[PDB]
Amino acid sequence: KSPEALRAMVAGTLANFQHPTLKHNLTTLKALHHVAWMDDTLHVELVMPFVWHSAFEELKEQCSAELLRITGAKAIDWKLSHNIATLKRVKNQPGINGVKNIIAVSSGKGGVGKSSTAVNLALALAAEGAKVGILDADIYGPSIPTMLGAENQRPTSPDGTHMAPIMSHGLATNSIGYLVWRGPMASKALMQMLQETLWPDLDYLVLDMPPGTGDIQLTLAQNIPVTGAVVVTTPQDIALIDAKKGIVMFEKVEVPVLGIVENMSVHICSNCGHHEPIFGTGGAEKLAEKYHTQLLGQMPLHISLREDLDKGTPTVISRPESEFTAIYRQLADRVAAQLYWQGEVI
Amino acid sequence: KSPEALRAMVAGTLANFQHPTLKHNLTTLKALHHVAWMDDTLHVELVMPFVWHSAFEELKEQCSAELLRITGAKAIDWKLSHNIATLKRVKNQPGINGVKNIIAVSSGKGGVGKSSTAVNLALALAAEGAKVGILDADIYGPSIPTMLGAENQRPTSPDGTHMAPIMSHGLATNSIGYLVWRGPMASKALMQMLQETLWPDLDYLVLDMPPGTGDIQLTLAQNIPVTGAVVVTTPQDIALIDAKKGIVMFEKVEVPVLGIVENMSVHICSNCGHHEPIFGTGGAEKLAEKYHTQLLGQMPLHISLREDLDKGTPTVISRPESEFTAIYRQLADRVAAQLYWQGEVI
Ligand SMILES: [Mg+2]
Ligand SMILES: [Mg+2]
Repeated sequence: KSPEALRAMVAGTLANFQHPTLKHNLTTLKALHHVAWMDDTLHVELVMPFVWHSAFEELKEQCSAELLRITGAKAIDWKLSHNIATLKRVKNQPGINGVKNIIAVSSGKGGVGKSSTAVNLALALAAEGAKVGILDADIYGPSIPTMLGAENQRPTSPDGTHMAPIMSHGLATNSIGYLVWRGPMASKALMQMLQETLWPDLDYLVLDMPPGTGDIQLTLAQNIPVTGAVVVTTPQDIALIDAKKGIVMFEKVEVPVLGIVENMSVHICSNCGHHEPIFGTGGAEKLAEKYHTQLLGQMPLHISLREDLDKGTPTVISRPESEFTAIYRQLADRVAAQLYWQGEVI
Repeated sequence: KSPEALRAMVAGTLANFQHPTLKHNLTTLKALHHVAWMDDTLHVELVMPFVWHSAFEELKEQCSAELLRITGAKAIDWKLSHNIATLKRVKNQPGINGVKNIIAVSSGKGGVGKSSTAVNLALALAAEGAKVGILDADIYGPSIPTMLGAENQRPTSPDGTHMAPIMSHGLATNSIGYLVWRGPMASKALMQMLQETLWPDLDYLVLDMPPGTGDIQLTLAQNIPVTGAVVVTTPQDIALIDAKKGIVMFEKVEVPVLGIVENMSVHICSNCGHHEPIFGTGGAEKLAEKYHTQLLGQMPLHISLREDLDKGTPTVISRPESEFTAIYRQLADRVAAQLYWQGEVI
């Protein structure tokens, strides 16, 4: 078991593992950090530039069979780390202090679950192994502090000018609702809240944007160093048209569109367990390839998800072992990988 | 059986019939047109100032028992007529030529089924016994001609300047989509389409408005002789907030708000038959009394209703004997009665 021959065997095995989060195989990512041989057990330490906790489990169950087969180990001791990479933005627009990446979440009008996707994406990204925050920028409907229960709280001012973020459910949070308003005036107060908030070491910062593609939304996509955008829609035709507009809006500002999330794809009868595409099917998939982007994931419509939206504890935290949390965790892996595969590391 | 004693007995019986469409009993409406006695059968002819076909059936089954009891008739020969009354509008804003009343249908943003309610209200109003048309004014999403199949058709110009309406499913129809656009320019072309269209003897004219409460929507509620408005919402909180805005918008223009229609109140599993309030419950009822107006009706969310919206034949025509059509027919009676009980006849 030569340590250089061990690395060659391990890297030669990980090079075949395929996954929706892997545009190219793992050897592309230089992730193979360490390969050792202690007490007849083969140690493999992997350091990914984006979150990969759930996908890392699939790698273990698929490759350990052959990894034990070519090596001579009683077992394999895996280990997953994360050094989240800061991706370069267009025009080198100065990024936010303490914020590596900014994943924007936008939609067209309400009723699509944009804000529901924002809180759970942020919690899933943190659950997948990153330092995550979330800025509620939805001026029309500041609903993030309510979804987290931090509605009755207010941020403190350590620097007098700067604001200390509310650490809700482990996320560094702040909201425009803590200050309540249309036109360029709303964009200014929303902007400086991003600068004046003392974000910690946020590898990711989910930005719940105001819905629509007006001048105030476009002003946000211009002056905010958005690393990537995630458009949210329902299989309804009226929502897909708005998603078509949002993708166009972000493209015309050179902000990378990570993909589309199809909320309320099907409804799950709480008694029958039957899945009913009450709003259509495949409409989001059609828009994904029509604009050369991915369909990052789908999310059903279920009564338990709406109930979690009223109790002030999002589903990723309330039901950490549910299918819905497992879907949100997959979305985080799918999103953070797409944020990486599109750009270049700094 | 003195004919004056017959009328007293009939009017004294109809004076007790109670119904959600009757703010005051039938004797208020002077509707008792004729009471006769031919071949031992009692004839009763009723002429209502608003549509009442479905409610007229309830009057027959409830009152014929006692009507035969106080009279001496082998049976009762009912007869329902309609002389739809033109209600006076605020500031005496000159009404549209050939259009007695204008029932506006508005909402906040899309996904609430505003346009689905508009076509079926118009068809139900006609099914309930009136001459009805419908003008698609939704500039953002002209979806009425598609819902009727008259999408590929275009109006003809009899007077060169004036337009002949497309007689789709017996309705006098016209759409802004036949011309395709924001700002005061959109309000002008939309306005003159209402004047230049040669509406026949439209007792009612459903106006499918653009969603929202912006300046262009408010300009429409000002310059159009709207006799009444019907706000559409879903039990979602985001839609109810928009309904709260629309009611306020119409009130500040002295346009009577007829009430609220709660679309997608519950979802009906096509297998379980189970009703699931996926978007909440009672939110629309709360807004109704908070603004001193009626809850004109509720409408479930079912796959067959969405399918009727793609096949180009609305549910009132496609499934004339379904529960959903029976609900739309009740809504017409509820709406047209509310349009009457609020104002004064010309
Ligand atoms: Mg919101
Ligand atoms: Mg429409």
